[PDB]
Amino acid sequence: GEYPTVNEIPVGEVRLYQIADGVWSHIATQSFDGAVYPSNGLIVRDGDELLLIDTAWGAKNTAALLAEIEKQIGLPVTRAVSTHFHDDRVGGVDVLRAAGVATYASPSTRRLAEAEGNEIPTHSLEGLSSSGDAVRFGPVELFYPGAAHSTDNLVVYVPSANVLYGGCAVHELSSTSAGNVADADLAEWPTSVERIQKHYPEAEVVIPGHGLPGGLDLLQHTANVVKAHKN
Ligand SMILES: C[C@H](Oc1ccc(CN)cc1)c1cccc2c(-c3ccc(CS(C)(=O)=O)c(F)c3)c(C(=O)O)[nH]c12
Ligand SMILES: [Zn+2]
Ligand SMILES: [Zn+2]
Repeated sequence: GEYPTVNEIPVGEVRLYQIADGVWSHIATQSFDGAVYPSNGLIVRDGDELLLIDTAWGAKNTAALLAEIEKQIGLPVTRAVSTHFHDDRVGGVDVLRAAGVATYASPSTRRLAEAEGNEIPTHSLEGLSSSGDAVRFGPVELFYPGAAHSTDNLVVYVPSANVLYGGCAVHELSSTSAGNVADADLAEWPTSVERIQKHYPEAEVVIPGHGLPGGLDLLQHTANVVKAHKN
């Protein structure tokens, strides 16, 4: 019942965590440049179907995610959104697409994924190209806060439950560093976080791209660690 960590997640298996009624996170682990990392995604019930947010970081992890969803929830995943272009968000899109899931991302994410050699979601999400933009997608709202962890990062809000999924633009409270910042805009990131804070002041659960969910404090903490990283 505690939030899963790598010490309970061998690379290749996936765990789900119930966040609220009809909202789960998914947690998987992956190795990258010789270190092991956890990463989160989201599952949101969409009537008798499910909307998936982000892959489980890899083809085999994403196959394991689909099997875990079938075991624990038993409703079909019909659509998936990837919230930026890195492999913890799109790696596994080919698995999803061969399992009949329609895969979506912003045009910016699709272009960056293609240029990087990462898997490419099929469908483009328009209406998200300017910071502050929001669109509805099934039971969620997608929001583009501006450049942060990456120039294309999206956040996801579940209005029925006041769940804010920040993705990799939001870090967990225990973080001491701003993660992998190679594609980040450290100067713009606090402004983008401020936009999230202004847009979703009633969020009750905030889920980072990696690590433990918490409350709204994750947003200010993220701004703090980014500003200190920059400096
Ligand atoms: C999936 C991502 O791939 C790449 C990212 C950039 C590039 C540049 N061409 C190439 C590959 C990736 C690969 C490996 C690690 C990461 C991390 C990361 C790193 C450290 C922490 C602990 S912390 C906040 O306390 O420092 C953390 F939570 C997350 C993140 C993220 O920050 O989103 N992305 C990661
Ligand atoms: Zn990333
Ligand atoms: Zn990440």
